[PDB]
Amino acid sequence: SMFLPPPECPVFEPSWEEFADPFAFIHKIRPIAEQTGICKVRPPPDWQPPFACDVDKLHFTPRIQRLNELEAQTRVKLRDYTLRTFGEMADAFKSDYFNMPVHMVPTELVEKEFWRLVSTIEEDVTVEYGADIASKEFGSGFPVRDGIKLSPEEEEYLDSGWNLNNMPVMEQSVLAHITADICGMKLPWLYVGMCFSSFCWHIEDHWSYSINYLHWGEPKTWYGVPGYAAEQLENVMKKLAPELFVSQPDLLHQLVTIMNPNTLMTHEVPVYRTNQCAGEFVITFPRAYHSGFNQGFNFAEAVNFCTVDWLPLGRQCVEHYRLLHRYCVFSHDEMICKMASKADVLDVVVASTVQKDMAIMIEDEKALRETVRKLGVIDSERMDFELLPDDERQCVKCKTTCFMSAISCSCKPGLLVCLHHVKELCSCPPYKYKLRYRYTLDDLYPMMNALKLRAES
Ligand SMILES: Cc1cccc2c1[C@@H](N)C(=O)N2
Ligand SMILES: [Cl-]
Ligand SMILES: [Mn+2]
Ligand SMILES: [Mn+2]
Ligand SMILES: [Zn+2]
Repeated sequence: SMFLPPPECPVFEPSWEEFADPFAFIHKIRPIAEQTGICKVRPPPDWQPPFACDVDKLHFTPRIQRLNELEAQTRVKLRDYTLRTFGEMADAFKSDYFNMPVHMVPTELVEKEFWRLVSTIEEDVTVEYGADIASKEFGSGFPVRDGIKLSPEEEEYLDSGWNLNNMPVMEQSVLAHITADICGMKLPWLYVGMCFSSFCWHIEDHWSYSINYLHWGEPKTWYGVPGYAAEQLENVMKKLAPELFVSQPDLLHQLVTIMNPNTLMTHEVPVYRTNQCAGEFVITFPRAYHSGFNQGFNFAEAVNFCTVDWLPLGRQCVEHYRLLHRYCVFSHDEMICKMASKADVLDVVVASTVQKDMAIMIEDEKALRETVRKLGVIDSERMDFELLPDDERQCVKCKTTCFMSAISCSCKPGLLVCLHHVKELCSCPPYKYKLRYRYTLDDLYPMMNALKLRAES
C-alpha cells in the first residue's frame, strides 16, 4: 500500500583472501549479481581507508534538483558551498522537514516519503547536491599522490584495487588501454548528497560496470534492475513518459527520470533495492538500470570500468547506439586495435578475449567492405581515424564514431558516413565516393595473430 519496498539485492562479505583482487572477486559473484543488476560489497572489517579532509577548504558548485516523478531531468554535465556549509544546510533541511534530530529519521520513512513527494505535484520540493570529477577544489576521498606527505596507513590504500582512482589504470579494465580523452568515464565522480537528492534511472555509457563507494554519512538508497530486463524497462518507460525518448541533440542533453519501482514491478520488471551504508560498495553490472536517493548528508565516489567479460557487450552496445543514432563516448574498435597493437604486454587472459572480439570485428568489416564495393565505391585511401577529433569522425546519419572505415565524398568535404549508411552521405554517384580505411584486411590478420600467440593458443 502506497509503497512496497522491492526485495533486497545480494550482499557479499568477502574474506580478505577473496577481497585482495577485485576483478577476481567481481568475476566470482557475477553469476549471482548479474541476475539482480546491483549488489553490495562489504569489505573485510579491517579494511578502513583513511578518510580525512578539511570541511572548510573543500568547496563546490551546487546543482539544483526538482523532485517530480516522470519529469525530465538532464544527465549531469562534466553559487558555492564549502563541505561544511553544505553539510549545515543539508542537516537543517532534513531536521526541519521531519522535525526530528537529523540523524533519527528511519530509512523506511525517508524512502516512503521520497516516493510520496515525487508523485505529488502539489509539493514542489527542491534539493541541492554535488557532482564532479576530482579537482584541486575538491579531491578524491581515496588517498592519491602529490605534494603532501602520507602516513603509512594512507600508503597502504594508495595502491589498493578498491581505491577507485586505480580502477581506470588497472590491467584488467580494458578502459585503461584507451588513449583517447574520456575523463568522464575513466575518472571517478564525487557525489555530495543531502536528504532526497537523487539520481534518475540510467545505465552506464557503453554498458560498462560501475562501482560506488560510500565514504561517509547517511545511507544511499538504491534500486537496480538486471541487465536482461533492460529493454523490458525501456518499454515501460516509453509508455508512461515518451517525451524522454525524443532524439537527443547531444550527449549533454540525455534525458532521464525518476520512476517508482512499484510501477516497474507492476509491469513484471524485476527490481531490487538496498541501503548502502558508509564503508560499503555498490556494483552495477552491464546494462543494469539503477536509480536511488540519499537518506541525508553523505559523500560517495564512483567510477566506470570494463572487464574482459564486458567486451562482447561493449560491441553489442555500440551496435545498439547505431540503431538509436546515439553518440559514442569512444570507438570500441579503436580500443580493440590499440590493445592488439600492444599484444606483447597484455595480460594473457585479456589477449585471449580481445582476440575473439577482434575476429568478429574483422569478419563484420570484411562483409561491410564487400557490400560497399558492390555499391560502386571503388576509390580508397588509408586514413588515420584516431587522429581526428571525435566530432570530426561521426557518421552524419547514425552518429557512430568511425575508426575501421568510413565513406567520404569530394562533394561533401569533411563529412563521413559509416559503411551502414553509404546511401546517406550525398546525392553524387558512388564512383565519386572514397572508402577511407584504417587497416587493410592484410594488416588486421597479423594483429590478431599476435594476440593468439600472446594468449598462447
Ligand atoms: C548525483 C548523481 C548523479 C548520477 C549518479 C549518481 C549520483 C550520486 N548521488 C550517486 O551516488 N550516483
Ligand atoms: Cl513533487
Ligand atoms: Mn548526525
Ligand atoms: Mn550509474
Ligand atoms: Zn552510420
